[PDB]
Amino acid sequence: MDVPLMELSGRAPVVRLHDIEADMAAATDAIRSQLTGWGFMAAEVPGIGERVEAMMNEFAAACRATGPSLSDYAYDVVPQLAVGGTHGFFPYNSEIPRLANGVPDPKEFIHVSGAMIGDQPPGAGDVLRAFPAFGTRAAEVFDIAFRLISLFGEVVRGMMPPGTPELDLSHDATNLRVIHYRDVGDREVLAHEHSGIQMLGLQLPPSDQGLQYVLHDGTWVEPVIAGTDVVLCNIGRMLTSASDGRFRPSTHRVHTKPMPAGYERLSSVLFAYPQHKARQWKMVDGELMSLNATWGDFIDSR
Ligand SMILES: [Cl-]
Ligand SMILES: [Fe+2]
Repeated sequence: MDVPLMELSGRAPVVRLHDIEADMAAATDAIRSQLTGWGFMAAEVPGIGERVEAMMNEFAAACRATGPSLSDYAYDVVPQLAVGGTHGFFPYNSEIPRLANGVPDPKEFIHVSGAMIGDQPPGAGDVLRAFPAFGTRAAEVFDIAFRLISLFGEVVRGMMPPGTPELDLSHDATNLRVIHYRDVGDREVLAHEHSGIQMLGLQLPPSDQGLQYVLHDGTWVEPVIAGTDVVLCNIGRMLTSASDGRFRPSTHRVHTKPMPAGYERLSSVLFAYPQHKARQWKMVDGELMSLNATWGDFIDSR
């Protein structure tokens, strides 16, 4: 094939959730080598695959439900933070599609923010009350993902100059995206090459192969992650900026093969953000430069 498989199961460092700090400390030298060698990071987290599979299966069931209805919790009827991104359900619109950088987006998806988990603003939690099986599992997977991604952030911070501050990822600003690809038709590409705007992304094991990453030399590879306990950690463009371009964004894409009549591909990813209101910073010429612009301004800039 043009794109080789990249085996990680039995190869990436093992990080037990009941043991996450000690195991991330032990894994740190290997994870640094991944970021340097590949441009993205990986850990095997025993048991995470079945927790994520269960959560995504409840999301799929919530997408098919005829009362309550996930469409009743579309982002345009969900209370939104005054300062923040948009949480709630993003329906697939077959007449005027949502565009991902100009390209129709073949999915319906939900953003479960740390704010939403806490019912912030009041009523944002309504979807988690309407679909409690999903809601409990989404909060479970959000929390596991936020603990893992926070410790990947410490690995990256550790590689940067002394004086690099804590990334200070914001629980409430951080979003778990849960995806149900649909209306795929003859598409081979579900998502063209891109990176996340935010600090870090944590790719949880998807239902199907097809997520691909580019290596430093421009070689595209396909991590073996479907059905696994492997998580991938992505550099987002806020950290590329904070690092003065040392760590490029972990550019990736999603391809697929033909699958049965409306076979349900599912995927979930944690997007970790700092506080929108907080000032930017960058490590420039070996030490911290404080910026006037905020992390919110960074997002608005694009
Ligand atoms: Cl992304
Ligand atoms: Fe992505």
